[PDB]
Amino acid sequence: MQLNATFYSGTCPNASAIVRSTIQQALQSDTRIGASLIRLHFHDCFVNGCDASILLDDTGSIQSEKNAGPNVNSARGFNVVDNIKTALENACPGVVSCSDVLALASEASVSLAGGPSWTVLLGRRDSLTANLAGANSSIPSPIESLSNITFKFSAVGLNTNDLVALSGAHTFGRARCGVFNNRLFNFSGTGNPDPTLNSTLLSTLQQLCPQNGSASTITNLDLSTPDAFDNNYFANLQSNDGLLQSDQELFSTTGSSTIAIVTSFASNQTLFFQAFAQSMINMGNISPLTGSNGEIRLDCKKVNGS
Ligand code: HEM
Ligand SMILES: [Ca+2]
Ligand SMILES: [Ca+2]
Repeated sequence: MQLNATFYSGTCPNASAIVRSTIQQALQSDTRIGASLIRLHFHDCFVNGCDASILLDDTGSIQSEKNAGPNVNSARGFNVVDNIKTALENACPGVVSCSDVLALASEASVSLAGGPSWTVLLGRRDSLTANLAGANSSIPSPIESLSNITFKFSAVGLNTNDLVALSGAHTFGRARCGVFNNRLFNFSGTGNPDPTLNSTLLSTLQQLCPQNGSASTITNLDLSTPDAFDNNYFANLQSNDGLLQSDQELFSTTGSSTIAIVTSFASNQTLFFQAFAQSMINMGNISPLTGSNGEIRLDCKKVNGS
């Protein structure tokens, strides 16, 4: 059973519209929501495939993924996912799955943010279980080596091209102090700050994230255009303005093939969009539940019958 773009064509003709419409409203009170929703789709596909398992909440038997290191005090926008699901539920009762919902939301979010559009493949069914442990070992960390990070991407089915391109989703969105302050004062026990981090920026961050201050203070992943989906994320890397250690590693790791891909995207926005749109379909195609597998949740937070 293969995913396709006209799967809900006869049952929910305007699904793409409803999703877009809802998000564009949420974007009225939260410019950040665009980047938050796409990340959820990211975290969903890297664990047990794109099955919307990340949306399930804790119950006696379900150990919610929302608690894995990557998600706890980080993942957000679940309330909006429900608003999207509700709209879809009024217009199209029991039709659209939460898995497809996150896939559709990702496209709409990038789109409204000024980014590319792409034919979204639908037909995913919702899982009946979550995977907390797998979320802790399958999702890459910003302090992991470019090597370690590449590996985890191979494990789900994405290559180096998919890596650099999908890393551009950091062109907008936020990140807390705790996920990068390691580069601000004593980087890897050397007594000094990460040398691949621009000097001007470093200072601004040492103030934003003092050694004893809150680890949950946030800043923009892209100091250039915090909410616009453009190719600046890569321009930033060239100036050593990459926020996350994983970000800069894509460009400042001498002798890596990722360097040409980065300079390519920072040089031509069309290429980046094409590659990105491409790598987004690819990630959406990971281990999906189809046919008689999984179900179509009426409420994304729990399994039906619960
Ligand atoms: C290659 C490895 C990656 C690493 C190490 C990584 C790491 C992170 C971290 C640590 C944050 C900040 C979370 C926080 O501070 O609470 C973040 C935010 C974000 N990431 Fe990634 N990320 C990666 C790949 C991706 C991919 C593939 C996408 C999507 C296609 C993505 C989309 C986002 C977005 C849009 C945000 C902002 C979310 C928000 O502002 O709420 N990330 N990422
Ligand atoms: Ca998942
Ligand atoms: Ca941007």
